[PDB]
Amino acid sequence: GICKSSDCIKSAARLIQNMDATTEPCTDFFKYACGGWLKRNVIPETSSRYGNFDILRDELEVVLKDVLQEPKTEDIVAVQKAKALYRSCINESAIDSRGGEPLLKLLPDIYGWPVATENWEQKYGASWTAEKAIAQLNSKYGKKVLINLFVGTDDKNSVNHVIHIDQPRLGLPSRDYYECTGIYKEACTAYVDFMISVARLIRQEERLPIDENQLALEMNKVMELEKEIANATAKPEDRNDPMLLYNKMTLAQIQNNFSLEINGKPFSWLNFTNEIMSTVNISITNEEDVVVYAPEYLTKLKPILTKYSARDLQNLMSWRFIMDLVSSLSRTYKESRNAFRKALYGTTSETATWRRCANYVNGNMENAVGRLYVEAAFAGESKHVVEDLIAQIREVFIQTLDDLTWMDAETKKRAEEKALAIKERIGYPDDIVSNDNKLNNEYLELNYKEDEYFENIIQNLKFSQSKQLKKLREKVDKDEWISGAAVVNAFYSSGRNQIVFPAGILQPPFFSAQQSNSLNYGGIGMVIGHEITHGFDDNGRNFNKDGDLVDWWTQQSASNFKEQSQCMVYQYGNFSWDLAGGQHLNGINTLGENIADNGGLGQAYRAYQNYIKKNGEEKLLPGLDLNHKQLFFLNFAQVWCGTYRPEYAVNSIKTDVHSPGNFRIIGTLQNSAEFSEAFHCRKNSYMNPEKKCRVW
Amino acid sequence: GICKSSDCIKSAARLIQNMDATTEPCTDFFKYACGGWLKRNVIPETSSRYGNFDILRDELEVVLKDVLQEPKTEDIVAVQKAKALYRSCINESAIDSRGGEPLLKLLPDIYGWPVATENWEQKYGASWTAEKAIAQLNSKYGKKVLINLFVGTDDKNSVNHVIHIDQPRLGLPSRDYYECTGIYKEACTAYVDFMISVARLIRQEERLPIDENQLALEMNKVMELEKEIANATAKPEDRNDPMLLYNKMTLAQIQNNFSLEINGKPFSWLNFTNEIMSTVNISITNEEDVVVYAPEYLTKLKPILTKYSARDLQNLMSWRFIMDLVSSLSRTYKESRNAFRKALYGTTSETATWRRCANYVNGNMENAVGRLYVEAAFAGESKHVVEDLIAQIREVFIQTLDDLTWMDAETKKRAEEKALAIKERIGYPDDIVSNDNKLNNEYLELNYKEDEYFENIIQNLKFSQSKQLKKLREKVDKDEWISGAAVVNAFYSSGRNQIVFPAGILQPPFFSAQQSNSLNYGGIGMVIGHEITHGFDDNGRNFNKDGDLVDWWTQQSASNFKEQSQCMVYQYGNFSWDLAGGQHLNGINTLGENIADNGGLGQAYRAYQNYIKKNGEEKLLPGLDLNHKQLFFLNFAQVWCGTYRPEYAVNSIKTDVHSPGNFRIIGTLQNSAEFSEAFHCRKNSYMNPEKKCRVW
Ligand SMILES: CCC[C@H](CC1(C(=O)N[C@H](Cc2ncc(-c3ccccc3)o2)C(=O)O)CCCC1)C(=O)O
Ligand SMILES: CCC[C@H](CC1(C(=O)N[C@H](Cc2ncc(-c3ccccc3)o2)C(=O)O)CCCC1)C(=O)O
Ligand SMILES: [Zn+2]
Ligand SMILES: [Zn+2]
Repeated sequence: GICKSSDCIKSAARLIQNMDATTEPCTDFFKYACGGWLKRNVIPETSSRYGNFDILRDELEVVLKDVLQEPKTEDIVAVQKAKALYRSCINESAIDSRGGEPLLKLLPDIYGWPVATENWEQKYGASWTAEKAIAQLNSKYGKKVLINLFVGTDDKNSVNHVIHIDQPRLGLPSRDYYECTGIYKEACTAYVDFMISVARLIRQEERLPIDENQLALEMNKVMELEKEIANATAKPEDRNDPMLLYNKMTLAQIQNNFSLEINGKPFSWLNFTNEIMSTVNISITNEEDVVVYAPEYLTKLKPILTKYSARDLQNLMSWRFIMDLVSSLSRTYKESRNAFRKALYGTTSETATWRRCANYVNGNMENAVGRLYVEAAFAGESKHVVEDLIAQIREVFIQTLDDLTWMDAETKKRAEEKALAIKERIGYPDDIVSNDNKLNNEYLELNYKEDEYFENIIQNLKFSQSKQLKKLREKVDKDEWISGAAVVNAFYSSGRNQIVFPAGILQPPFFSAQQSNSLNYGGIGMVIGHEITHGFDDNGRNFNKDGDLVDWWTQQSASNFKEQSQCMVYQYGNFSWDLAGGQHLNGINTLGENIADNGGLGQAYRAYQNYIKKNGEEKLLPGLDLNHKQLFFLNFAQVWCGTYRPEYAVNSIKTDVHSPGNFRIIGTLQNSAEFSEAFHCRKNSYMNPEKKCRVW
Repeated sequence: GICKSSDCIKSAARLIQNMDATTEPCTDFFKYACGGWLKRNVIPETSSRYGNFDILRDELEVVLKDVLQEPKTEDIVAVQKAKALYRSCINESAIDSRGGEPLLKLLPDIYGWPVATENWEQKYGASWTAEKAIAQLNSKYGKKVLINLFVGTDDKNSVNHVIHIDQPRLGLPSRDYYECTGIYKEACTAYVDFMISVARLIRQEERLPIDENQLALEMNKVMELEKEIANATAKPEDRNDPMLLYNKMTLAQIQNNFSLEINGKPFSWLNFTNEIMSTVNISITNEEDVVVYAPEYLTKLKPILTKYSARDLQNLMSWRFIMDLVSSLSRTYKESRNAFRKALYGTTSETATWRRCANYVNGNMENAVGRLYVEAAFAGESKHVVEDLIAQIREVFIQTLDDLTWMDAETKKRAEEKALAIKERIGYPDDIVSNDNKLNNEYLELNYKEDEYFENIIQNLKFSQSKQLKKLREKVDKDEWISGAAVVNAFYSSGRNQIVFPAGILQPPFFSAQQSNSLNYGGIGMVIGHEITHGFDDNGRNFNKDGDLVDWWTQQSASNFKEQSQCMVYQYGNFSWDLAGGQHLNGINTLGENIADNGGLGQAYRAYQNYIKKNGEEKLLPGLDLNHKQLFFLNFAQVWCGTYRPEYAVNSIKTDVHSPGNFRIIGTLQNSAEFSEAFHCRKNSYMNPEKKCRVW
C-alpha cells in the first residue's frame, strides 16, 4: 500500500532530509519539520534570510538567466528589449568606465545636491521652490520625498483613480531606527557615513575641495531633519483601519486645513499638484478630490519645515534619490553602500550581477520576462488542476460560514457574496504568449542602449511614473494582473477583489499534479486559503465584492471580528524572537497575515478531508512513518523552513507584516485541534495550548 | 521486489534529480548521468568549478564552522588553539585596523622589496647575498624562489630524508602562461598590474613618492625575469619518469656541475644550504648527498642570472612572498588581488570569511580539526565496512593479475608483493581522539593571539618549515597519515606504499552502510581501486612494496606497460575541451590518473560481481527503471557531476593531472565492455568504440 512513483520518492526524500525525527512534534513543530534543513544550511553571504522561499527564488533566477542571455532569431521586439536591458545591466566594464558621470549629469535636473555643489544658493536657491523641487523628484523619477503624492485606485470607487497624499518612506527601514540607540546605532552611523562617502566621491570627481568637518556638519543636519520627519510619521498600528485612513478632501480644503511654510513662502498645494500633473498634461483645479492618508503627519510637518532652509531640505531630498542610484554606478560608488547594507541586512556581499540584472529586467518587463519563463518552466496542465483546487477552497470558505457562531445570518450572506465574486488568476495571462502586438505596445516607448545602463534605469523610472500619472482620468482595467508570472509568491488585491497564483509558486513543495494531495493541500491549498482569507482580514473585510471601501458588517459581527482577532494579537505579541534579540513580535502589525495563515490552513485541511471522503485514502509515502494527515502538516511547515540574519531579523520585526516563518508554523498549529489530533499531542504541550484562537 | 527504506529513497531521489533520461546513455553518458544537475545549477561567484566534490566540500566547511565557533569547557589545549586561530582569522575589524602594517614590519627581514623601498642598494644591497636572500625566504617562511631546496623522503631509501634541489613554482599557474598571448594575455596583464597595485599601496602607506612610470618599468622587469625562469623550467612531460628525475649528487659535484654567478659573485651551494639548515642547527659538508630533480634547469639558470642585478632578483623574490600575504591584510590589500584571481579562476568574489578560516585552521591543525570533525560527523561502524571493501578490492587487483596477458609470471609475482604490502588508512587515526598529550604536544610550540592574525599565519609558516627541515637526520615515521580526516578526497603515497580514505569522503554518494552496494562499489569502491591502481601507474609502478624507487619490472613487461598505456595517451589527448576553448587534454600529463580511473572502476565492478555471486541480487531502487549493474555506472558517473569556469578550465588543462570530470566519465566508460553490456550499447556508438584501452 506504498507509492513508488519517481515524483513520490522525490517528495519523500525532501520531507525526510528537511525534518528532525529526534525532536518531539508536540514540543516544537518548527524544529521537527525543519531541524534537518537548519543543521545542513548556513545563510549565504549575499542573503538576509534563507529557506524554502529564497531557495525557489534563487532557482527561478537560474531560469531567467537562461532565457535572457541568449538572443534568438524569431524574438519579438518586446523580447529583444528585455535581453538588451539584461545585456546593458551585466556589462560592468562599460558601467565602471563612466564612474559617477551619469549621476553628475543628473544632479542639475533635481536642483542639485547642496553638499556636493559649490555656491548652491546662487546656482539653485534663486529659482528653488519646494513645490518645484519635490514635484521634479516625484514626476520624473518616482522619488517621493517630504510629501508623498501619487495616483492610485479610489478605495471608495474601484473603477476610478484619485490623487492620494501620504507621509513619505524614510531612508532607514522604519521610523523606529531614528532612536539611533542600541540595536539601531550601527544603522544610523552607517547611514550618515554613507551620505558622507557619496558626497566625498562626488566632490572628488567634480574636482572640489573636501572639508571632512563640513561634510559631517551638513550630513548630520540631514539625519537631524529625517529624525523629525520620522517622528511626525504615523505608526503602522495607527494606519490599520482603512475606514479611518480614508479622508476625501478637495485641494481647497487641503490648502485651508494643511498650510505649510517652506523657505518662508508659503506652500501652494495647487502649484505642487499641477507641477506633478503637467508632466502628463493634466490640469488640476482647487475643486480636485484628493484622498489624504496622513492628515496628522501634514499638521505635524508645518512646525518642522519652518525650521529648515531650502539648502537643508534639498540635502535630504537629493540624498534620498542618490542613495538609490549609487548601486547603478561604478564599483567605487557601489562600495560606498557596504556598511549600510550590512547594518540593515547583515550581508557582507552583493548578489551575483547576473542575478540582480535578471531581477531588475523581470521587475521592469514582467510580461516579456513572464512569457519567457512560462515557455521554459511552466506546464499549462497545472493551470487546470490549480483552478479546481481554488474552486474547492472557495467552497470550503462558504461552507464554514454556517459553522461560524460569531457572525449573524445577514453578515454571513454578504461574506458569501464577497467570496463568490473573488476573481482568480492562475499561472500567467494567456495574452503574454498569444498576443505579440499587445506585448510589443506595452514597451513601445522604451528604447534601450546596450552601453547605457544608467540611462536605461532612468528611462524606466520616468516611464513607470508617466504610466501611473496618466491613469488619473482613466478607469481601472479589470483585465490587469497584480503580478508577473516569474514570481515565487501569491497575492490578494482588496480593490480588485482578486487572488493571484503566478506560475513561479506552482511547483514543489507547494504543488505538483504528480505529488500526493496531502502535500498539495498543505502547500498550495494553504496558500490559496491565505489569499482568500485576506479578503476577510482586519483590512480586507472593509471592502465589498467590487473592491469598494464600504461597511457590510453589522455592528455586532464587526465587534465580534475584533473580539475573535484580539486573541491572535495576544498570542503572536507573546512570541519572543531570539534572532531579533529577544524582542516580541508586533501582534497588531502581523494580525492580517496571522488571520490569513490560520484561516488558510484550516480551509485547506477541510478541503483535503472532503477530498478523502469523496476519493478514499492515498497511497502512503515510502520511508516515512507518517500517515497523510500528518504529511499535510509536515508539508505546510516545510513551506516555512528558513532562518534570518540578526540584523535582518531586527528589520523585519519592524517592517514586515508577516510573522517570521517559525512563528507562522508554531502560532497556526497551536490554534489547530486537527494538528494535535493528527500528532496525538498531549493537553497543554507546547504545540497544544488549551486556548485556541479562531476567526476564519 | 523494491526497497522502501529511508536511505534507498534518498539515494534514488538524488540519482533521479541529477540524471537526464531524455539523453541516450550510449550517445553521451555525462549528459545522461549529470544533465539534470547541470540544468539546475550555476557555478557560484566564489567558485572556479562546481559539482559533487565541491558541494560536499562546502557542506564539510559547515560542520567545521559548527565545531570551531563555540568554545567548550572541557576543550583540550590543542582544541582551544584551533578555535583561537579561527577567531583571530574571522575578526576582519581587527585585521582591517592594522592595514599593511604587519607586512611593513616583515619586509626588512626578507632584504625588503626594492620597488617599495627608498635607496634599496644602500639599505639592503650592501649586505645582500643570493645565498642569504633565497635562504631567508626558504627557511623562515617556506617560500621557495629561484632555487627550490627542500627536505624530503629519499625516493631510493623510504626510511630516510634527503635534501632535494628542484626548479621553483612560478607566480602564474604554469610555464605556459608566460607566452602572455591570447588565452594568457589577461592573466599576464592582471599579474603585472597586481605587482604595481601592491607596490603602490606600500609606497602610499610608507609616505613615499609614487612615480607610476618607474613602477611599471620595475614590475615589467620582474615579469621579464620570471618569463626567462619559466622557459628554463622543464615541462611536466619531461618530469614523469621518476627514475630519470632521480639524480643523487654530493654538494661538491653540485658546486662543480652547476655553477651560478649571481650579483657577479659566484654562488656557494655550501653557504646556501648551511644558511637554510642552521635555522634548525644542522651542519652540512660538501660530502652531503642531494637529490637534484632539475639539473637542466640549473644549467639554463646560469646565463639567465648573470644578466640581472641583486635589485632585479629581490624584486621578484619578495613579490612571490608578498603576493601570498596580501589576502591576510586589510580590505585595501585584499582588493588589489581582484583582477588576478578572476583571470586565473573566473571568480568575481572571495569565499565567505568563515569558510576561508575553517579551511585555513583545518589545513594547519589537521589532527585537532579532524578530531572535532569525526566526533560531530563520523560514525565508527563505517570504518569496519570500508576496511572490508578494501580487502575485497585488493583481492580483485591480485586475481586480475592472472588474466593480464601483457605481463610475465615474474613481474606478476612482484605486483602481488606490492599489492599485499599496501598500507590502508580508513577514516581517522584513533590517536587524535584517544591521546590528548600527543595531540597537545604536536602544537606545543604554537601560541596564538586572537587580535594578531598575520603573526598567527607567520608563526605557522616558520613552524611547518622548522618541522620539515628538522626531519633531515630523522627517520620516516611509519605511523604518519598523509591526510587529515576532515578532507573530501582520497590519496596514495608511493614512498609509504599507502592508500588513505579520510572520514570526509566516506559519505553519500560514495558510501553509506545503508545505501545499495551497487552505489557503494560504483562510488567508494571505484575510489579504493583508483588509489590501489596509483601504486601501479606510470609513476607508482617504479616503487616497490617498501616505497623505494627500484626496478621490479622485466624489460618486456615494462615495454608492454608503456605499449598498453600509449592507447590512453591517444584516447584522452584526442578529447577536445569546449570550456578550455576547444583545447585538447594533455594525454601524457593526465595518464597516471586515467590509468587509475579505468583500473579502479574495473576492479570495483568485478568486486561488485563477486558480491552478487556470493550474496544474490539486491532489491531494486524505487522510481528508477534501472537494474543494479546500471546503477553501479550511474553512481560512478554522478561522483563526477560538475562544470568549470572558462578561465579555470584554461588553468586546469595545464596544471591538473586529472582529466575534467566529464572526460573521466566518457573515457572510462568508452573502454568498459561491462558498461556497454549493462546499457546495451550498439557497436561504434559514441560510448562504445571498437578499440578499448586497458592496462589494469
Ligand atoms: C505581498 C505579500 C505576499 C504574501 C504571499 C505569501 C507570503 O507570505 N510570501 C512570502 C514568504 C517568504 N519569503 C521568505 C520567507 C521565509 C524566509 C526564512 C524563513 C521562513 C520564511 O517567506 C512573504 O512575503 O512573507 C503568503 C503565503 C505564502 C506566500 C501574502 O499574501 O502575504
Ligand atoms: C591529490 C590527488 C587526490 C586524488 C583523489 C581523487 C580525485 O580525483 N579527487 C579530486 C576530485 C574533484 N575535485 C573537484 C572535482 C570536479 C569538479 C567539477 C566537475 C567534475 C569534478 O573533482 C581531484 O583532485 O581531482 C581520485 C578519485 C576521487 C578522489 C587522487 O587520487 O588523484
Ligand atoms: Zn498574506
Ligand atoms: Zn588519482
